[PDB]
Amino acid sequence: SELLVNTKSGKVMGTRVPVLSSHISAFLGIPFAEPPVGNMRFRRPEPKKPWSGVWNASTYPNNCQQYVDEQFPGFSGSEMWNPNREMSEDCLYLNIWVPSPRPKSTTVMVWIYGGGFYSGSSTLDVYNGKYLAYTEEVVLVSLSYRVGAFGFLALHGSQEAPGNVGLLDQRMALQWVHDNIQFFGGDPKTVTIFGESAGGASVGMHILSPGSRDLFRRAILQSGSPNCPWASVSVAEGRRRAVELGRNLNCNLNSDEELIHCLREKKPQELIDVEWNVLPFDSIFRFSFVPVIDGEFFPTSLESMLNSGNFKKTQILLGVNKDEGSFFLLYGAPGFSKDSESKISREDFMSGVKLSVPHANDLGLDAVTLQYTDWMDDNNGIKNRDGLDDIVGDHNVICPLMHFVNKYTKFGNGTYLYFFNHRASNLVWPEWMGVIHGYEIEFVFGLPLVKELNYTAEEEALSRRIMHYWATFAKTGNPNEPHSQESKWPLFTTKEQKFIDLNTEPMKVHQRLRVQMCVFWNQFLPKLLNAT
Amino acid sequence: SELLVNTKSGKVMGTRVPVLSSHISAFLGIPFAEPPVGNMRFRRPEPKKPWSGVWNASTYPNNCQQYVDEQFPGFSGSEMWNPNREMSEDCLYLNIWVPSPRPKSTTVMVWIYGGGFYSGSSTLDVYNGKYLAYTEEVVLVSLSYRVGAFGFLALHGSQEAPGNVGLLDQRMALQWVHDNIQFFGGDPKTVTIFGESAGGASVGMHILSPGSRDLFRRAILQSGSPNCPWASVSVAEGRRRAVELGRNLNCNLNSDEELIHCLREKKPQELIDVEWNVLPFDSIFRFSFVPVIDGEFFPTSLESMLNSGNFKKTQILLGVNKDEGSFFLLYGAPGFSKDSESKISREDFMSGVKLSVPHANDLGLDAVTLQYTDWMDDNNGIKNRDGLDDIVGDHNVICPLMHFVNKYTKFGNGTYLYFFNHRASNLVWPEWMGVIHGYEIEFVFGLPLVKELNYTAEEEALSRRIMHYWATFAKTGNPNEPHSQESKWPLFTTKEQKFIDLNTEPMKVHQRLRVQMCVFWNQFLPKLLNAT
Ligand SMILES: *[C@@H]1O[C@H](CO)[C@@H](O[C@@H]2O[C@H](CO)[C@@H](O[C@@H]3O[C@H](CO)[C@@H](O)[C@H](O[C@H]4O[C@H](CO)[C@@H](O)[C@H](O)[C@@H]4O)[C@@H]3O)[C@H](O)[C@H]2NC(C)=O)[C@H](O)[C@H]1NC(C)=O
Ligand SMILES: *[C@@H]1O[C@H](CO)[C@@H](O[C@@H]2O[C@H](CO)[C@@H](O[C@@H]3O[C@H](CO)[C@@H](O)[C@H](O[C@H]4O[C@H](CO)[C@@H](O)[C@H](O)[C@@H]4O)[C@@H]3O)[C@H](O)[C@H]2NC(C)=O)[C@H](O)[C@H]1NC(C)=O
Ligand SMILES: N[C@@H](Cc1c[nH]c2ccccc12)C(=O)NCCCCCCNc1c2c(nc3cc(Cl)ccc13)CCCC2
Ligand SMILES: N[C@@H](Cc1c[nH]c2ccccc12)C(=O)NCCCCCCNc1c2c(nc3cc(Cl)ccc13)CCCC2
Ligand SMILES: *[C@@H]1O[C@H](CO[C@@H]2O[C@@H](C)[C@@H](O)[C@@H](O)[C@@H]2O)[C@@H](O)[C@H](O)[C@H]1NC(C)=O
Repeated sequence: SELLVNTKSGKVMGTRVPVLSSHISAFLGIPFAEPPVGNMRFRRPEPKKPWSGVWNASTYPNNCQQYVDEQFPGFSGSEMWNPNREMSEDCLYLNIWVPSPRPKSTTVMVWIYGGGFYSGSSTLDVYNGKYLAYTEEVVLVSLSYRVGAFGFLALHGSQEAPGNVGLLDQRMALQWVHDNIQFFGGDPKTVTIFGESAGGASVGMHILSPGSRDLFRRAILQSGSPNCPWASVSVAEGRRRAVELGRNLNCNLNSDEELIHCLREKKPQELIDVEWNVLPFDSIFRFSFVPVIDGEFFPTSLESMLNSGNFKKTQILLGVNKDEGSFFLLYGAPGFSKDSESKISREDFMSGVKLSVPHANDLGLDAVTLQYTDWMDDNNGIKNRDGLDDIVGDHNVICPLMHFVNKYTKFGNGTYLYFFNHRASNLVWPEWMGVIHGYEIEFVFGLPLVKELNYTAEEEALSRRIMHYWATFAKTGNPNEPHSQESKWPLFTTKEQKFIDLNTEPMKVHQRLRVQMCVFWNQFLPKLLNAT
Repeated sequence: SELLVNTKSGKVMGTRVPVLSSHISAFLGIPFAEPPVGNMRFRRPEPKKPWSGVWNASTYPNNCQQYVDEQFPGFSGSEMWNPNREMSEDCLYLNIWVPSPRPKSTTVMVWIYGGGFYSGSSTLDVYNGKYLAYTEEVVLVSLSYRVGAFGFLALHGSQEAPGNVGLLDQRMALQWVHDNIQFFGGDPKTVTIFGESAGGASVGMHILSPGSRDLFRRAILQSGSPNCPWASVSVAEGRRRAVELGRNLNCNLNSDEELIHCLREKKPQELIDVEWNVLPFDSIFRFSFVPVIDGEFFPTSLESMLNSGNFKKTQILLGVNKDEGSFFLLYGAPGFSKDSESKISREDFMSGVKLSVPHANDLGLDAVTLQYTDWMDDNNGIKNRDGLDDIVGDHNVICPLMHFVNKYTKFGNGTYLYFFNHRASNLVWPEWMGVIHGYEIEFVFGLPLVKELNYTAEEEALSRRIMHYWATFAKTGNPNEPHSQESKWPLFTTKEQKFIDLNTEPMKVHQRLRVQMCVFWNQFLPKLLNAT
């Protein structure tokens, strides 16, 4: 049968799924590691002990234990991101969508979910790999990994909670793909990893980590980069938070051995309930448990690694959305709300700024405010709203991504850069939020092809055009077809720094993506804070 | 006779001078103080001992001892600013242009020359008071004052060189006008002081100094303000330079009494020859001997005086030219020259910046460079040239003037603000220099009325229009005629900060003159340098 597959872990049985007047195969919830339960909460993952018999992979696995957004109960725009299955600590599985008939040795795409390292699910509707699998004849995998404290509690020195274990979950799934994807028609030497937000940063982290580089061929990074200020902490900061988490559960803090035991005794919701109370600053776009710079997974600081060329040299394709900041301002900044235009008083602007740049002193906060205020018109509430949207997006996503790109491009084998600025016609979030963190994903996964979802024709076109760039790039390391008669996404070079915007208009090429602001965030502001 | 006049100092005899198909009276070189020669070099001025007999005031007096520009020997554009009479330490005189027939009690305008407190002459062609006297039926006075070390060597504590004595020369001339101008038809209670550059700052200084406030009624400040960073130093900095000047003439530096004696023994050119070698920084738009903040002439710091309202409350009219920086860049910055377009390499830009902001550390220099560089286009030599022109103008003239205006306007009785941006059609300096420091003066003094000088008709019109604003303002404290049917120069208010541009176009009103840059120079940058 097309749906029975023998792998080095055991036989698996998939399921035939419909997709756009046709059908394909899917293998859902295949285990790649031992459950990380009990005395193994916080531990490195162990490889899954192989099974005799037939693993029923006809239905999605559990999502990992995570915080669940109840800010807009019922609202599709927010629930679409929440777990759609029972949560459990038993959650390390992957899902595979394979063309029909099964190919022999086609391109593989492995999706790594975002969600700030504290949430995410491999099983969400907007991550359904079938439209991509089917339209580009690729094998589309999506893995899962432990988020929150479960994935990222770091007590450096201990082996019981060494930190980074969620990145190790991802790595193990990548090992498994390397070792088994051929049984499904996949070419293990044309594996592309791709990801959004923390997934984007994850991908970049796998490019940096020596122990992950050999497991894949190329990378796509969407709206995330491993050097993002939210994406990692020092081992000391990790420790501080591990401990501080202890204190909120009246735990014994006298040794690592003592704390971890105490933390392992707790129910999962008891950890989720107090996870946000360990952040050292009142802040947005900061997350409690995240990768740590340990000297194991990351042998030195990211910045030193990037200067010296210590990373996988290959092709990458990456970029950003127009209004990355809006989602976090909505959820965490005073003045902003879903059902108004959220025009913003001076006073709430300055509140915004302090929240957006938490590590900054008063001189720093002034420098940021000077950069982003039109002083001819300092009480326009649209301008203050839009200016804060830009501050958050620039500081957290765009400028760090641009810094990664420029450093990568000195040593790599080709870089392709996009700026996604299309607001979907059927978006249910308000207009002021613009082109939002995460809303390119649905184009990448082909959802505008499903008539019932109410995209325009131009939007179906753009999705097809993007699915092709992604798949073609994953196949050849270039998103352009060889001699096509459409216009060419130029390569990004150190000298000229070209990129394209992705939307329904005729493709347009520009150069030096947000360079004015990024010189501020990447050169000036850091200098300013070092001196003071 | 119309040309014989009895004053409290003696009888004076003027001279009938032609002006535009008519004639008027002029009294040139009337002494207002004892020569400041010998044991009186560096001293407070003493009032001129009255004379019996008739003082021949038919010809211009000597100009004061000053440095003489030989950068462009023969070139009209530069020689027009140099002394046109024998220089001497005997130089404290004034000049008076009176309508024919002599009026009884008309408005008086007293001009104070600029030239960085180190040069200037009351007798230059471009300061000929006759066109104004005649066209607006005002009595136009122009005084003179000691520049350089002669005017400004400050050894606080000594009475032999107390500093500020050149400002005291101006004050004495103003005393004399107060006491005698009525004999010439002048109304001593409608005296307007007006000045450019250091003269502008002088005027503002007379508004601040309690001992000068009662001697005049209103003020016009052109491209200068008493808070300009070049316009004054502390008594310690004054001392340091007084001394350092000693050292360059192998003077005995053991006491004030010893140094001054030694400095009084020297010929004037011996002081001029080494005057520039005492500046503490390599710099432009900085001048060696300038007013000092002494607690006598200025009872406290300018900034504290301005916050507390300690100054003359009256009407003022003031403003700036478009390209104030260009003249100093030409004369003192590498890359810039008279006969090319002076496009400017990155490397010469950064040299520019260091020169323009001499008191600044490296973090400061970065902050300035960030503010003024288009990072999309960081090798456009026109943009780097123009950006440096703006840095110098903004930091030295515009932003300090704007800070003065906003502080004055909280406590004063009306403020009128202009932005002069007309490039004269017959300018002999190159185009890149733009609208240059000092080149509104010729409009204010009516030179575009003389056919032989080659102004267009539109330029004659603008000059008439400006002469009228100045004279009407000096007469009533408002530059507008009561019910005229031309458009009104609005008042500058704290709330709305309106100003007009002065040129050949239809008058246009705007608001918040260079406010983006001036928040940088007046708030951010000073904070930045205090913290570091
Ligand atoms: C991604 O990586 C691959 C390689 O890992 C890379 O392809 C390489 O491109 C260069 C282009 O310079 C090729 O180098 C040349 O190859 C020719 C033909 O064999 C040689 O004759 C060349 O030497 C002559 O010409 C040079 C002028 O170009 C002279 O400088 C020289 O003195 C000789 O006269 C030269 O070695 C190279 O062959 C390929 N390699 C492969 C495997 O194709 C590709 O460019 C990379 N892409 C990016 C975007 O970084
Ligand atoms: C694609 O576009 C179409 C057309 O624009 C769109 O169809 C709309 O879908 C919603 C489904 O949510 C329909 O709204 C419901 O209509 C019924 C009958 O009149 C009401 O009872 C419903 O109200 C209940 O639920 C509300 C919460 O939403 C409660 O507030 C309320 O108290 C009730 O319990 C509800 O309004 C809507 O009528 C259609 N419109 C049309 C013209 O068909 C479709 O959803 C789009 N598809 C996608 C996937 O977005
Ligand atoms: N946690 C609170 C504040 C808080 C602080 N302490 C707490 C204690 C208990 C409960 C809450 C708190 C807070 O500010 N949460 C913001 C994060 C909510 C998670 C939703 C993540 N889902 C999204 C995600 C993405 N985009 C989104 C866009 C919008 Cl418009 C909305 C949601 C998106 C893209 C990546 C995947 C997740
Ligand atoms: N003194 C040298 C450098 C120097 C340093 N050390 C020295 C030693 C000896 C000789 C020279 C030096 C220097 O940079 N000088 C610049 C000042 C020259 C004075 C001319 C002042 N005249 C002007 C003045 C004004 N505008 C001008 C516009 C232009 Cl384009 C040209 C001249 C203008 C307006 C106010 C009146 C004076
Ligand atoms: C495999 O399982 C399919 C769906 O599983 C569903 O959930 C599990 C936990 C059970 O409760 C099961 O009864 C549910 O159906 C079944 O539809 C399918 O029949 C099973 N197939 C095979 C080959 O065993």
